[PDB]
Amino acid sequence: ALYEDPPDHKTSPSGKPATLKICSWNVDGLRAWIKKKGLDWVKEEAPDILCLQETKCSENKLPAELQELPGLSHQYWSAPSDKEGYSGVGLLSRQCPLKVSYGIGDEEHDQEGRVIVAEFDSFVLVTAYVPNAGRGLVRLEYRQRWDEAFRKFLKGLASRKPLVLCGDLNVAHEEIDLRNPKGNKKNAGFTPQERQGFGELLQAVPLADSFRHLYPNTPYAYTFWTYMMNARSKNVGWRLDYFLLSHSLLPALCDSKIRSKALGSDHCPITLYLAL
DNA sequence: GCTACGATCG
DNA sequence: CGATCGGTAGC
Repeated sequence: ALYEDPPDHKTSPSGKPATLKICSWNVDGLRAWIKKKGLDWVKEEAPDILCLQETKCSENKLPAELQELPGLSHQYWSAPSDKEGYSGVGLLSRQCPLKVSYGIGDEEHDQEGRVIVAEFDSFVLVTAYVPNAGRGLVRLEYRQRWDEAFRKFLKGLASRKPLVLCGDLNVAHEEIDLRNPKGNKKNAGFTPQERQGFGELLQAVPLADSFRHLYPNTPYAYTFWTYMMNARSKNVGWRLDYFLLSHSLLPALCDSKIRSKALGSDHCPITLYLAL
C-alpha cells in the first residue's frame, strides 16, 4: 500500500549523463488539467519532449498558455474525426522534429486521433492512447484488432532507428502491474487477450518496459488510479502508461520515473531520461 | 443527465 | 465471482 518513487538517476549503465528528458501524461481533459496547474508542473519539469494523452480537444480551441510554453515551441496535435471532445493526443518538443506523422498508417484505427510519430536524430518517438476495451468489454473484440495492427506498424519503424513508444498503452501487463490482479481479470486493462497481446507486442518488435527493466522487483508502481473512492490517497491503481523503447536504447537508459505526487488527473505523468 | 475514462462486498 | 454505486471532463 506504499510505493515511493526513487530518486532521479540521471546516468546510463555505460557512464555518461542525460541528454534527453521525455515526459508523457494522460491529462484527462487538456483544458481542465491546464486550469489544474499542469503547465506549472511542466515548466517545472522541463522535459525536452512532452506527450499528452486524452487531450479530448480540437485545435480550434487549444488553451492559449500552450504556445506560451517556452522550451516546447514545436507543438503537434491530433483529435478524433467524428468524436468531438474525445480521445485526442498532443506531442510537444523543444527541438524541432525531422518528420511528424499522425496515426499508425491505418484508416479504421487512425480515425480517433490516438497516435503521433516524431522522427528524430538518434531515435524515433511515438505517443499513443490505446483504445479502451470499454466497460462490459463491449470493445475488447475490436481492441485486439488494434493491437494486431499496432505491433505490426511499430515493428516496421524499429527497423531504421531506435523507437520510443509511450502513452496510455491501456494495459496492466503483469499482475504486478495493478493493486488487485485477481479481482480484475474480467475488466478492461487486464484481460488475458490484452495482456497476451501486450506481451506479444514486446516480443515482436522487440521492445522493453523501461520501468520494469529498472525495477523488476519493485511493486505498487501505479500510473493510474480511478477517480472513484479515494483510490489515489490509497494508491489502489493500475500502471497503464509506459516507455517501451528498442533494445539498443537500454545501454543508454537512465531512468523511468512515475511522478506520483503530480496532481492533475486520474493518471500521473511519467518521465524518461536518455543518455543518448 | 448522460457517456466513455472498477473497487466493493454481496 | 459479478452486480453496482459512482468520480471525472465534456457534449
